Amino acid sequence: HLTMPYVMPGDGEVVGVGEPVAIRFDENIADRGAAEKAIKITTNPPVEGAFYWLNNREVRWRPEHFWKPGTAVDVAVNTYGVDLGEGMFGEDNVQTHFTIGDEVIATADDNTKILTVRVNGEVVKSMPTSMGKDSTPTANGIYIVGSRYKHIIMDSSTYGVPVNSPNGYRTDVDWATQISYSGVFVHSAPWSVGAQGHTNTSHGCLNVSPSNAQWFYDHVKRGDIVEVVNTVGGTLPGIDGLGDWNIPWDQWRAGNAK
Ligand SMILES: N[C@@H](CCC[C@@H]([NH3+])C(=O)O)C(=O)O
Repeated sequence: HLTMPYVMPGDGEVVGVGEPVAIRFDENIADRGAAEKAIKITTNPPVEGAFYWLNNREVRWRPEHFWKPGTAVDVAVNTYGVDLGEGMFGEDNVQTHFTIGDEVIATADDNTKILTVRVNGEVVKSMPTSMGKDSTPTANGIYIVGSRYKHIIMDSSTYGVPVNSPNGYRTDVDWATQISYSGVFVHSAPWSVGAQGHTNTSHGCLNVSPSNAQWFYDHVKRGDIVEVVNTVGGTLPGIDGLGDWNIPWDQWRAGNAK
């Protein structure tokens, strides 16, 4: 009958300007209002934010706009002695302190097929890219940078698409930076270097050159932003896991505690 909370980012991490506070619980939360009341967030410099639930075990908190660089954030999840709904009580209290780094926003514009990385507003890299072809397009919107892998296999069956089917794949890639839980990454794609900057050929990922992918891996960090614009796709879902910023502020602020 006890629930354990887990908070991210990790204690002492430096994260980008898009990183939300995330609190996950190992059990479904019956009284979201009680959970929100138990979570205290302090920021310096102080900024307004609000809670929004991504599913039955995970709540997020962010400001209306991306964090200012240098912001220090303290999170206190005080669920000991708190009835989180239906007599499920917090197993413990949990705290985290984190800081915001430089503002790094990389914009991939399907009109030019270039992914341009800006650091505190200045262009530092312009990479030709090949995004999702028209039958398997990359969604537009704001994506938060998640984990980074020097090598991994992306397998479409993770996402309910059989590897044997027309949009299926089981693909080894180097220098892969995850930007959605729906399976978009920026990664090395030596097989699409001809097409990069000209033609979209992927199932949704942002293919770039091996040197550009390794540069991205080396220089972009969790919470940095990639914004995709002008593709033939829809918009990344606000509840993706890394698509929080696609939910308009008025809806986020209003919340869904019920
Ligand atoms: N394999 C393609 C893109 C990955 C597919 C992914 N975005 C998805 O959500 O289906 C490529 O990298 O060339």
